Amino acid sequence: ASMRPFAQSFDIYLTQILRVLGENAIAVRTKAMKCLSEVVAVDPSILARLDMQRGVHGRLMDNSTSVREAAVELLGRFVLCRPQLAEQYYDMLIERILDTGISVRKRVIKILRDICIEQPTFPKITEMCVKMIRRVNDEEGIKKLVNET
DNA sequence: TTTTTTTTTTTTTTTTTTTTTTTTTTTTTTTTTTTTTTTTTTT
Repeated sequence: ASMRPFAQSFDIYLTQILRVLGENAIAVRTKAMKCLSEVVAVDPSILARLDMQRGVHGRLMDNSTSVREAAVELLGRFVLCRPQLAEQYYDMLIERILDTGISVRKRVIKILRDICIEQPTFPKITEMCVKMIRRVNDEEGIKKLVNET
């Protein structure tokens, strides 16, 4: 089988999915992001190819809250999985608290809570606590989440 | 009869897409007015 022209298809598949990410329908881009996130969380040493990098950055800055929360969910699961090597994505993550949705804020707060529980002695604990306390008055559901956390 | 994990069902939250609905002039109609037009009365 490893001689046959099927085992060397996975590469192709990624490329195909990444052609999709620039398109003009929201649901399709959301699903592309979720499927890519699942792929990434299976084989965590795939956030290396430069095209995937530029893809997830672009979609992190995208103009619709659905794909934004999808992208931040990918990045958060990747950070939680690999304990170290996250000091490079923390800045682009913690930029996203101020993101004018209610999805993205809740997702970033959940990811931050799991960080602050799982691997203490991380350097940026104080700033994380300051920002989460800062958002205590922002909304209602978010308020409940921060209060119980 | 009453407790527990696993599974099953409900329900709850939050976005995106469609849907009735309010408004915003524009035009039409109809009744009110009033000015002119028409019609006897009288000094």
